[PDB]
Amino acid sequence: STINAIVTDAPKGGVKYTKIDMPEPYEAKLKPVYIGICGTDRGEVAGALSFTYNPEGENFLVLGHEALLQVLDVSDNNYIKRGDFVVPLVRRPGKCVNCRIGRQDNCSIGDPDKHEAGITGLHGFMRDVIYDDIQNLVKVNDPDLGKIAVLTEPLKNVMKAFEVFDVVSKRSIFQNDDSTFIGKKMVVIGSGSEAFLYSFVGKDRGFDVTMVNRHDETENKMKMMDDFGVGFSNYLKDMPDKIDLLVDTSGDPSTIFKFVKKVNNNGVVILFGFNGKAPGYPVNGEDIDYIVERNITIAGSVDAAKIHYVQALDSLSNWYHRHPQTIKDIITYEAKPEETNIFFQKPKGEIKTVIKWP
Amino acid sequence: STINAIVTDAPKGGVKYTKIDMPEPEKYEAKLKPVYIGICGTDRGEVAGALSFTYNPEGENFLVLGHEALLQVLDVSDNNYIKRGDFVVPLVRRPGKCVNCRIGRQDNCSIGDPDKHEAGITGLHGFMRDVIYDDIQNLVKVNDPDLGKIAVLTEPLKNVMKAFEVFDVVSKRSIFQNDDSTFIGKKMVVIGSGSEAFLYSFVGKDRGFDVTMVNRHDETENKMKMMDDFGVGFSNYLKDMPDKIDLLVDTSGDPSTIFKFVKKVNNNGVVILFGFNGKAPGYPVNGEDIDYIVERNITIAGSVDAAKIHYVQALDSLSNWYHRHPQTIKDIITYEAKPEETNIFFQKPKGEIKTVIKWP
Amino acid sequence: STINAIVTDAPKGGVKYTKIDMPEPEKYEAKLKPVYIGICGTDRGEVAGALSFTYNPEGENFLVLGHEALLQVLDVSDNNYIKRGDFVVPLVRRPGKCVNCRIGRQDNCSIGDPDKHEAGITGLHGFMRDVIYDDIQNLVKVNDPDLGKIAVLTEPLKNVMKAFEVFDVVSKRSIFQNDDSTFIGKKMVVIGSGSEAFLYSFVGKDRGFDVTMVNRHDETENKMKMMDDFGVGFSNYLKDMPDKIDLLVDTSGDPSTIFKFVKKVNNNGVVILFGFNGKAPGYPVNGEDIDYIVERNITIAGSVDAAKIHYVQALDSLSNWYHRHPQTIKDIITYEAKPEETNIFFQKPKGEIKTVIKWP
Amino acid sequence: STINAIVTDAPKGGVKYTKIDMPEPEKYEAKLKPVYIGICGTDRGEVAGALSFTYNPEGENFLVLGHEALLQVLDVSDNNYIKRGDFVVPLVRRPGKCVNCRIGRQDNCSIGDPDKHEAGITGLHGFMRDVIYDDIQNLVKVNDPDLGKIAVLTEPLKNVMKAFEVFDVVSKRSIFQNDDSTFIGKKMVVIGSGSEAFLYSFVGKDRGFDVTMVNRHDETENKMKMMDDFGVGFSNYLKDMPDKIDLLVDTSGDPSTIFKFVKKVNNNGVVILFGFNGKAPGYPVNGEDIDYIVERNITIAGSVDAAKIHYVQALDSLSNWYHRHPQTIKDIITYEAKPEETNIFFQKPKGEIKTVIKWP
Ligand SMILES: NC(=O)c1ccc[n+]([C@@H]2O[C@H](COP(=O)([O-])OP(=O)(O)OC[C@H]3O[C@@H](n4cnc5c(N)ncnc54)[C@H](OP(=O)(O)O)[C@@H]3O)[C@@H](O)[C@H]2O)c1
Ligand SMILES: NC(=O)c1ccc[n+]([C@@H]2O[C@H](COP(=O)([O-])OP(=O)(O)OC[C@H]3O[C@@H](n4cnc5c(N)ncnc54)[C@H](OP(=O)(O)O)[C@@H]3O)[C@@H](O)[C@H]2O)c1
Ligand SMILES: NC(=O)c1ccc[n+]([C@@H]2O[C@H](COP(=O)([O-])OP(=O)(O)OC[C@H]3O[C@@H](n4cnc5c(N)ncnc54)[C@H](OP(=O)(O)O)[C@@H]3O)[C@@H](O)[C@H]2O)c1
Ligand SMILES: NC(=O)c1ccc[n+]([C@@H]2O[C@H](COP(=O)([O-])OP(=O)(O)OC[C@H]3O[C@@H](n4cnc5c(N)ncnc54)[C@H](OP(=O)(O)O)[C@@H]3O)[C@@H](O)[C@H]2O)c1
Ligand SMILES: [Zn+2]
Ligand SMILES: [Zn+2]
Ligand SMILES: [Zn+2]
Ligand SMILES: [Zn+2]
Repeated sequence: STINAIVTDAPKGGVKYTKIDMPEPYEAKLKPVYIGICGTDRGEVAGALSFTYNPEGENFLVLGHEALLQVLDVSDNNYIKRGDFVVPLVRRPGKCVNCRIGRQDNCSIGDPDKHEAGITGLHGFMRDVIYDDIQNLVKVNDPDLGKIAVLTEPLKNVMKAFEVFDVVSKRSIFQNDDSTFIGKKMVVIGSGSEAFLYSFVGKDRGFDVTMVNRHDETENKMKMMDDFGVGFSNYLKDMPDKIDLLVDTSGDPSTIFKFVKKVNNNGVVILFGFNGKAPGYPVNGEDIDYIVERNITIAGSVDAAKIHYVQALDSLSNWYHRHPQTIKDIITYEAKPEETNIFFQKPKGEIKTVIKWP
Repeated sequence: STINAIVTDAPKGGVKYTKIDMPEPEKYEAKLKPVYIGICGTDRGEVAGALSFTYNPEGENFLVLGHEALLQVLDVSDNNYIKRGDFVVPLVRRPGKCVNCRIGRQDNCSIGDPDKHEAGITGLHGFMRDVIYDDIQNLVKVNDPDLGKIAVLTEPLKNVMKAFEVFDVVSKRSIFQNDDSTFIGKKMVVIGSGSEAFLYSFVGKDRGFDVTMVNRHDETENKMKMMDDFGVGFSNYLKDMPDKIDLLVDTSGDPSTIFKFVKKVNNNGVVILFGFNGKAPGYPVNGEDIDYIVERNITIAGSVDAAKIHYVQALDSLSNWYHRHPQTIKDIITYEAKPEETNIFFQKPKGEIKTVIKWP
Repeated sequence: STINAIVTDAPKGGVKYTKIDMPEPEKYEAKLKPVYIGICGTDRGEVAGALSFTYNPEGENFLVLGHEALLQVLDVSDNNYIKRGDFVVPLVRRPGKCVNCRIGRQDNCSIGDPDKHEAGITGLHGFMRDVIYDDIQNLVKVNDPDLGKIAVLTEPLKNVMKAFEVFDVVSKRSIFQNDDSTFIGKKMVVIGSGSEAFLYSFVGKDRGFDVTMVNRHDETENKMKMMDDFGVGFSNYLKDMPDKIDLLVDTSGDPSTIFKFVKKVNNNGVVILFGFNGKAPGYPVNGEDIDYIVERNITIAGSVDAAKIHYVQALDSLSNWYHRHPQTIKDIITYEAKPEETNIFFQKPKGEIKTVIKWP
Repeated sequence: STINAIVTDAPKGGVKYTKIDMPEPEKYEAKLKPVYIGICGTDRGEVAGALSFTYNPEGENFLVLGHEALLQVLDVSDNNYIKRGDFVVPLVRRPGKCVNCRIGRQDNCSIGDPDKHEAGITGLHGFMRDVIYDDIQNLVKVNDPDLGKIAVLTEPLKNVMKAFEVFDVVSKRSIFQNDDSTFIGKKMVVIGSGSEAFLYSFVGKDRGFDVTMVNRHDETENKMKMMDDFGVGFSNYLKDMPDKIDLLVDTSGDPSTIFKFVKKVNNNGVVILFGFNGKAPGYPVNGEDIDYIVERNITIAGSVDAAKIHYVQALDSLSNWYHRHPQTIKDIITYEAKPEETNIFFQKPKGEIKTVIKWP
């Protein structure tokens, strides 16, 4: 069958909205409503990522992994039906001990055990028709969420990261002697989509949060943060210290390690940003000593499990029913598929750009 | 009252064996003398003026050295745990008031200095002196009569036990084990081949890991045969770099070496930073090294000191080891100095693994 | 100062809405009044003289009732957290000195009474009185101005939050989730249809469970609309006994009902014991009942009270629930009685879920 | 081909030492013979026909008995772990397909029969036969050569090691330790005085508990002496019941003894249900018993079987125990039988702790 789709030739690069031949084999058939894009989609189009590739036999890869889909047809089951809106899983499991319990996000082997829709050998979701198995679909249960549900994928990564935070913070009593997180200080390096999502969950877990960047911020972003009780600071003018939770979305060694030197005893550092091109920063013996004497834990986190998608939907609902303006304002452009230039340049004031599908 | 003691002037430096005046409380829970006291690089750095965070106890102009002690009880008030003549290992770190210190987890102090303090290091006299008074709660009883001087290894080993606790905690972030539930075939690499590295390596094997110590030069045949007695491999890494590492521990304190081995860590791997050296040269960590850590769900954890429970675990291990491999355990202690030989704080004996002081 | 307060004579019984002398205490940080106060079986059990463990404060001959409180700050010394006028829920359980109380986890007190004490229950005055003195630490600020009277539900919800904490701890003994990592179709059964049941059921739902409340009789259609509204089922187990349970929470305190539901619990099931009734008759647990528990690796966990942090989460859940289902959450508070109406303590408003007192 | 075996007709019962055909399957990784095989209450139950969940392997009329085994490798495919002549302990429980089985945690099978199977008990042949074929992954290598026959205690001891893992998981709900981080003075009581109670106590002591076994009659001086060597106490609870219990382990399966000891358990106390007996009579549990559990945040966890890692842990402890107290470990083995003495399944030669079969 012939259908419309946004494809790349991974890892060589390029993007075209075009026609392709997708035949059927499956438990469910779906179509897109919205599909977000992130740095990775752009990295794929730029040919900056060596780990991506087309599915076996084929010479293109359908882009798109941040999806909100609609069930057109479905097998016989007690969980979803025609008309239901769903978020598909990006990462699908291999055979390892972690994959086989639904924690492909903690895949013990890496590629080629696990695979990612739109990224590694699995067609993405920017195409008219999509076949899948029921278990790779997560039901949206809040009817008022609508398009905001497209933020699930970016948000699940945050929920897994926070899982990892909950795990490693058990090495000591991380809380105050009154049992709470009151006055505990979170700092998020960066002020884009992911940082925004980190900051909001942080707020829900009870931290005082403060996003940060190497420049002032738009009045758009500034107001959003205030709406969620989230501070901001240009670190070139006012450097925070005494940090209990450091989360990095920059990927820049120089910036990560300068903030690490502000981390409190028993502080946790979450590394989350890719930046393969970031310049090297010289980590010295004094830096190591600082980490050791303070029992600091630095943890890299990638992707997440199905359960985290569920958690993410629930949080989007709650935040939507309390600050709907600010949540809507996360999405900063909605785009036609033909508008393939969004993969090459960042619109003005972008936070999250999405593609509205016809 | 007047006693002999080995002292310094922290943080300035220097060392001397000498007479000093110390209080002689009539009221105390326990009164002890030292039998053996270990030295480590912190002692040597104290004495060389290399450590700036060390200080003398309030209103005093010396600091008695020594935090690795094996002591004997001279006298003690009625209690259910220890009595005159028993051997004990004293806690180094003493609790402040924070949430962690109040539960006996000062090793995880939330403030740092000056909430917690360490014997012979920060604001509290150490154990190289004729007489020592303490509370019972701060003493760990050696329950193995056969251990003798081996028990002086309790302090450097408890650091290892806490570090492995850190490992147990953080490795709960995914299934670390094989699909048969075990650690069989999991690979531990320990940067360094000194006494801390030996102790890490041995606990590693007890935990079921395949273990290899590594250094930037070949090792003595004695060390080699020690490693070989315990099933521990060695590798001069300039001739063959270990790869595919599940648990990596560093005792060097050296960035270049740390980050070089990080790049060989598997998915879900754990890196423990334990060593430190403030003089260590910088190493450029780039975006590529960050990504590597991220995409692998790697955890990098600093670990310092340990809790009293780790002292008990340490003693149990030293005893298990000694009753299996008595010789190689004895060979950890490579020199028994007298307190007059204060040059051991300056010059390392030849073939040093662990040097100790046999107190008069 | 003379003030209005409803009091009792712990443990013996009875209640008056009367004046009492409430002096200004020697040291305190905040002065407060009540806005609303919830009531539960325990208050009704104190009035009936049905609790041997309660007692009046030291020296005094009366106990102010009321532990389920919403309060307003009349005055408070300057701090970063609360201002005059703010609304707060006060902690019921106050810390002693054990290793758990000193960290803010007096809910897990290691000693029991007299280490911890509970406002309105165990040597401490409850909140049904015109003026209240307290420290800031023991107050939980409402940060959602929309919540209003719903915030008086924080106390009963707090207990449920702790219990889900206990479930998250003990359920780590094995993989409780499906092989997709979720709880989809895991079955929670709650014994009971009272206020605590509903609160368990709603949290159950936020955790991903399929939830069914149960009882030995049908339920009023106000209850069935609330249930249906949150997606919670109901079943009368005399006509339809649920089977195959993954999480069983009892709010009844009735042995025989407990142990008959335990026999429907699956491998790796968790049983939370929460409700209590000292009057309930004995069910004869036999060799098989135990065998059933053992072979399935079931965990039966008793849970009492909660920590401050759980008050904070309780308040956050109510906020979420209120902005999603404002009417069903409002529908929980079935009566706003007056201090004067000291009959509530004795009789139950017809089809009560939660009875509150609007304080003048 | 023809081999000797001891067999039952599960679940009917009976026992016989006889000849069976054992074909050499097409492909296998390992061929083994038994050296020693232990017997437990389960074997006696099987033979007695008292266990209705037991069954022969599909389309066979008999079931080879025996799950506590120590075997030697006759032949194995080349691999890096074991080789011919190596001694091993084979896994009793073999995995099915559920989320726990597939990660090597069949001991926590989410389904039970017939997902998981158990050698000698459920549809898989046991170890009392001349020849046994297995896969490597299912064998746990004995690394200490001095152990000898003592290594046959692995299987009963791995049950204990998993139950201590359950304890470690559940006791995270609060601070279970003293405020010095230790288990000093924490009280362990173990109901029963048989093989399992002894191994529970020894582990108990290694974890730092004060341990007391209890039974409802005095014990032979063989047993008492052994307790004494490991610093474990005993009490006939008819005469004297321990109180103030922090960890309670039951090996009786008897409700009345269980619940009577539950009412001695401290706040944050843990109870392990492990013993089972379907013939044990009912004992009334009332509202006030439930209430006692609730108010103390007690946890009651049933535990069955263990994972492969727990077999490896068991072997490590048996070594540690053997090099400290060789004579006393040997004494746990109280009778060595020849295969023709099938009497041991019906009558337990008195003074019994562990009866074993030496395979000729
Ligand atoms: N680990 C995972 O599972 C996973 C999954 C998806 C994406 N990611 C990564 O997560 C990162 C963040 O996602 P995103 O969608 O938020 O990306 P984004 O929208 O491009 O935002 C990146 C943020 O980092 C800021 N930044 C760059 N250099 C900085 C510095 N020196 N100091 C402070 N801030 C700095 C950027 O600011 P300006 O734009 O204002 O310069 C921007 O705010 C991306 O790098 C992506 O690689 C990770
Ligand atoms: N966190 C804590 O609780 C704690 C407590 C005490 C001490 N420490 C630290 O732990 C470290 C080790 O303790 P230790 O007593 O075992 O001291 P040590 O014997 O001096 O150990 C240092 C080891 O590291 C080796 N090394 C140095 N640079 C290296 C490199 N680039 N590559 C590989 N190996 C290298 C040394 O070899 P050579 O001798 O051949 O150069 C030596 O084997 C010290 O740094 C100390 O500062 C930490
Ligand atoms: N652990 C703690 O920290 C804590 C704190 C506060 C309260 N509690 C206990 O929590 C329990 C519930 O609190 P609550 O405020 O919800 O009181 P509640 O409204 O009385 O709830 C009790 C529920 O149990 C039902 N029930 C009684 N007997 C039953 C049986 N045999 N089978 C099935 N269901 C039965 C009742 O139904 P009917 O009304 O139809 O009889 C009622 O729905 C009380 O026992 C209280 O003592 C515990
Ligand atoms: N994974 C599991 O959950 C698992 C695995 C294997 C075995 N088991 C069970 O674990 C138990 C122990 O194993 P074992 O091999 O040690 O069996 P065992 O030697 O028969 O031990 C049972 C002990 O309980 C004592 N006893 C019986 N009734 C008692 C009572 N009312 N009060 C106090 N003590 C009482 C017995 O005393 P006398 O012998 O002097 O009567 C004996 O010491 C058995 O019940 C068996 O069913 C469980
Ligand atoms: Zn995998
Ligand atoms: Zn502290
Ligand atoms: Zn307490
Ligand atoms: Zn299974």
